[PDB]
Amino acid sequence: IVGGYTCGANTVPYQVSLNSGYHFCGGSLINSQWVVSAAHCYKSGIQVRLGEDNINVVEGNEQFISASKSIVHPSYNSNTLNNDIMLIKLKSAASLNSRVASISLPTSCASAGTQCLISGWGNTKSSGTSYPDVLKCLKAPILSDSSCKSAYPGQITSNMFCAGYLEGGKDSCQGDSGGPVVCSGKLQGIVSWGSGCAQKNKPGVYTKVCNYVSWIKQTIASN
Ligand SMILES: [Ca+2]
Repeated sequence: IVGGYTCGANTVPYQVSLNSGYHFCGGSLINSQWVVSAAHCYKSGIQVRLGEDNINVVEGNEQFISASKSIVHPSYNSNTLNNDIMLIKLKSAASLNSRVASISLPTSCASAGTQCLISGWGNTKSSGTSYPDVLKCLKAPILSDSSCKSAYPGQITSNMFCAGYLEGGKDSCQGDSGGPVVCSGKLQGIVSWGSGCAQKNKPGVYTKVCNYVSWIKQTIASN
């Protein structure tokens, strides 16, 4: 997260860290046994880390649970990043409390202008590299589809939306991918891609979760 603020420990209780010996992507807990992330974060041997603030220090509220199965969307295209979404089943159910909690799925798509919360452990610089150990947060609005398509000609599908600031300076970045975009208490987006981080006229692009609710529910019900 570039241009954000320190969330505060366990103030984003649905945020997860995907760990393969190190943090490599975020995700969101949608019920006691299932996480949603980005398909481009797929790899074998994932351990899901819940209840994290500092990812390098054991602070007392963590739950570390291995994945038993990963399901990448059937129509994911790694070249265009269309359908950049993936489900992960935990080997055992997480214990839900105030600091580890699920985020609701949307019943409606959010409109441009809605303010959302984006969070992650990704790079905090637009030029250079500095990775934080504690969770960072950014408040940002959904941009109009016209502005998004103007920023990224020929690249935006109906399964994506832009959020952030055309002036730049505030954005998601590498290492935030897979993490949540939450608006009015519902999961509306997944951190997917962009051209650099926090550059003028290049906002972040996010998977549009409301298009996938039926697939998520049907997949969870039968796996
Ligand atoms: Ca920790």
